[PDB]
Amino acid sequence: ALWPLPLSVKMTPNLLHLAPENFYISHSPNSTAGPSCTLLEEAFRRYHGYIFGTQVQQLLVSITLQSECDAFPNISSDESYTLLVKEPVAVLKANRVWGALRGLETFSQLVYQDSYGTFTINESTIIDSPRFSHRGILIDTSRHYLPVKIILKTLDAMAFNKFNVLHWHIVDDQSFPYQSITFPELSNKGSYSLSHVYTPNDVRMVIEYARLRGIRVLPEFDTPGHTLSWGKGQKDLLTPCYSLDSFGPINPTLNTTYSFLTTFFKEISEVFPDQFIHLGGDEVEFKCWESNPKIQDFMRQKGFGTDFKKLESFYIQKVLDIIATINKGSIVWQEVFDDKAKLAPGTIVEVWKDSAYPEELSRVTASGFPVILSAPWYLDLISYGQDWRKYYKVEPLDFGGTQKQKQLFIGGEACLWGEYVDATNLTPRLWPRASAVGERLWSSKDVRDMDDAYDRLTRHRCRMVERGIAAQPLYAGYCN
Amino acid sequence: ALWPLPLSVKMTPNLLHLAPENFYISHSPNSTAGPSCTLLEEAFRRYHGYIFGTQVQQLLVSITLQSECDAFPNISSDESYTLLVKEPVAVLKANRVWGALRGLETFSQLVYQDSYGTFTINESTIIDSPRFSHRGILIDTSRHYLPVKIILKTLDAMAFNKFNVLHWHIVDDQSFPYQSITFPELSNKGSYSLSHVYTPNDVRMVIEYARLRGIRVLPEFDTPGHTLSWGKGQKDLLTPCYSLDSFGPINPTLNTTYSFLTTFFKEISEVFPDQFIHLGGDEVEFKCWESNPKIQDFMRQKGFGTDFKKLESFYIQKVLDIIATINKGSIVWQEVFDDKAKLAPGTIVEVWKDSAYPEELSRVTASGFPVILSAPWYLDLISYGQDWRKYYKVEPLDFGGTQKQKQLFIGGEACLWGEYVDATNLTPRLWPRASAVGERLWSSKDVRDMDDAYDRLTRHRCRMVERGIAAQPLYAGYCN
Ligand SMILES: *[C@@H]1O[C@H](CO)[C@@H](O[C@@H]2O[C@H](CO)[C@@H](O)[C@H](O)[C@H]2NC(C)=O)[C@H](O)[C@H]1NC(C)=O
Ligand SMILES: *[C@@H]1O[C@H](CO)[C@@H](O[C@@H]2O[C@H](CO)[C@@H](O)[C@H](O)[C@H]2NC(C)=O)[C@H](O)[C@H]1NC(C)=O
Ligand SMILES: CC(=O)N[C@H]1NC[C@H](CO)[C@H](O)[C@@H]1O
Ligand SMILES: CC(=O)N[C@H]1NC[C@H](CO)[C@H](O)[C@@H]1O
Repeated sequence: ALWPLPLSVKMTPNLLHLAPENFYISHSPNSTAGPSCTLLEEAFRRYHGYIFGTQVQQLLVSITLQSECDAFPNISSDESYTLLVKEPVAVLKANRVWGALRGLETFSQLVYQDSYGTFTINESTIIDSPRFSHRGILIDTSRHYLPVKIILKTLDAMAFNKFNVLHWHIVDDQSFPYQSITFPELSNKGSYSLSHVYTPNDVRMVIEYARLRGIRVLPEFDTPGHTLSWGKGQKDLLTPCYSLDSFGPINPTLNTTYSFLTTFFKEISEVFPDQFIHLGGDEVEFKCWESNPKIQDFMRQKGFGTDFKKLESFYIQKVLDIIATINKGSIVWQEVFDDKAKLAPGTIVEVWKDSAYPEELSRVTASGFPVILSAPWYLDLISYGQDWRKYYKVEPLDFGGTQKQKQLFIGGEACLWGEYVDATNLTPRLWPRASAVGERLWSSKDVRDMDDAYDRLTRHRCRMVERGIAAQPLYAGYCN
Repeated sequence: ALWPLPLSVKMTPNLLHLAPENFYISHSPNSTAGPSCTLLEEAFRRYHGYIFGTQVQQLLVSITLQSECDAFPNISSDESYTLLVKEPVAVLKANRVWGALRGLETFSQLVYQDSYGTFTINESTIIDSPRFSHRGILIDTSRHYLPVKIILKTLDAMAFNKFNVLHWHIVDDQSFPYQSITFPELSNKGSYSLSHVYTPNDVRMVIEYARLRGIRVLPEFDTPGHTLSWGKGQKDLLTPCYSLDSFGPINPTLNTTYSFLTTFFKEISEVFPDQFIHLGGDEVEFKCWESNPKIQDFMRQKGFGTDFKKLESFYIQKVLDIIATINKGSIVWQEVFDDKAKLAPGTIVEVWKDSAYPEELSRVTASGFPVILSAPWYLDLISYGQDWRKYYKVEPLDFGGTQKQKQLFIGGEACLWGEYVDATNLTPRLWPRASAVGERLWSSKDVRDMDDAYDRLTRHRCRMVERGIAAQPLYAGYCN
């Protein structure tokens, strides 16, 4: 009942037992980590609880290289491990802490209770490492505020599924819950209410809780579109519309805009330790810019004519430069690439439009840019039946291109946009549909047997329910 | 913020206040009901909690006719009431207890807290009665078992929405959780497990909890198809298949079948006090009957040829006769009608197939039968976005027919089939999508303004959340 299915699993028929109050998870004497390693100590304790809730007496955890116990994970973090289940001492070996975390999850999925309640595990050898290094979940806390507790629950479910990136789409048009220290008015005026806000301490808590599970927190502060809430607190930032709505995208002709964004993103570079910041750039509406006389004047001032993609490009290039100056990397939705913005090498492009996405993947990678796929995994787009199968059947590298282009494909994300999602329905909608994407992103390309996937996923889903994650059914049946 | 919108609402600008520990709901001196009326006493207490959780000091409740306080509701129950909100004593007047229950819900929807927390209500006069008398929710406890507590929660949400029928699709192919007293093996062998069973006391609890809210419990024991679980405990009931699956529909050639069904339905007539029993009759598969030599012999014995609709008709007519003999009424899915079964006058037909349903409604009613519509309200068939609007826009009487035929349309049901639904996701999936159907079935035909519906429904949904029903969002926003 392994999910995702490990790269290599070899088992024997020899059954071994475990005794809950005489089973300890501890550091191997040769490990680079010890009791000082909070991340491993906390993992040992919570996995002991998950496991239980001829005798294998102990699980020894050996970290081989500098452990990275006090660091934040990044795109290059080594999540490989091996697990040797035998008596009297099983061994989990990993280059780094990140792999040991993954291996503790796998170990917990191997232990089961027989018909008489006896805790049991098969002698086995597992070798495992992920197919892709970027394995994300997008949550949207603007369309609806999500209490910190459900973000923490989502992070727990992510760990059970070996997801390693929380793409936090923190702000958008409808609300601005991010409490900024340098700009207090953004949240004071842009939040749904003063109790629908993420304080600096809420953000640190999420980041740290994520870190303890090997999960990166990727912040998205989408501009120049998707910024209506920003205008409440930052005066003169948005373009006033002459006519359809009242305010449009951020005004890219003003120096106060770039001055504001410089101070703002500098704060973000300090709050969020991840190497990458997602700058957004999706669905920018030009009508408001088109209808504005001052923008029209700016357009002719540098020969952009009536091509507002050049103005969007001009804007996004200035933001990308601000990010590079503060030594962070940038991620961008595909529109930025499609509208001909000049992107510096290393800029990641997230391909989200479902129309000819394989052809988009070829173009991005042929231009030399790293790419992330979310297009066929828009989990907010619900439908009747077993749609997990359609997410599962995606083979992300089925696009035209050389091996060099295929090496630029670094992973993907399951996206849960928030228009129709809040605390009442997030979890059942997310899980186990996102588990399908999790396996496609972790396991080998040839892991695609549908019957076996259904068998393992129904049990994995029951395991999620047992651990307090209200994952919905795949089909008729029951748990226990 | 009324939902469903009452027939007639007239308000003044005069605001009146309420004091939580000096506001009592009590029986008017002329009422036919008093302290002995458990149904009203319990309603007074729970509505006091819902309300609070120049002064109107008291809400007097006057029942005009024999109250029916100790009875079960039926299709003809009078749910009309008037509500006069004034100082110092507001008055709720109703012919029967059923209307007072509806009026207590409406009264609770009129009370609100101003910006300073002051409990407030407008002086007003409401006259109200339902457009249709059958307003149902179908739950499916076979595809997944539902704990009694979530059935009780569903009944609470039903009351908030003025639904009055719980269509309990209790058994089906996948499991038989109904614990039968006369046939203990049905559940012992057919349930998912022994802890996934509705005991006689569970069933009484549901029925009584429903009664206290003016809700009828309509049991469905679907035959001859949808009976795989029945065969585990009742040997020789199902037809053995020669070849696609193992067992097919109930065997209608054996006297042991009708003997079993006679004893079985007699027990059902005693357990479920509602006048109607839903006999099902949907999706009967003939291949198994076609492949069976003994059935083939029976087919030629009375000249049915190769027309298995005649065998289905023969079977269903014998069951309908068993129900009539025990003095209950029958409800049947449309297939029974479409396949030319001879139905006695009074048999209700439930139109569920989405293909040309208006033409089905004309045929059924032209044949003189009462009809219930569920076709466009299959809430298990989820999709992206505001699908509440499509359920809301249905005008059920838009079919061809005379006024006599239109008087045979007695109501409808929102159906939540269970293939993909259990305790983890039932409530958010059900509510507030079912609220759309609730208004269409309660309120006037001309109540269709979409903007006003969205305004009242987002607030009604927030009210459901406040009362512990985890109803999902309609769109971006927040509650409180
Ligand atoms: C883990 O160990 C068990 C017990 O040996 C394996 O189970 C059985 O396999 C044997 C022979 O392969 C059969 O004779 C038994 O009927 C199986 N079950 C029982 C009750 O012992 C199981 O296959 C092992 N897991 C794997 C995948 O290697
Ligand atoms: C219930 O009473 C209130 C208070 O009188 C009504 O509210 C206002 O309507 C008056 C005139 O119609 C306006 O001057 C106010 O601006 C409104 N609000 C406030 C703050 O008083 C309300 O309309 C009444 N409800 C209905 C539908 O009759
Ligand atoms: C990058 C992106 O996806 N932008 C938007 N596109 C549609 C989504 C709903 O499916 C959300 O509205 C989201 O904000
Ligand atoms: C009357 C009826 O609806 N029969 C079936 N039809 C399809 C449903 C799923 O949408 C359920 O399987 C249900 O049992």
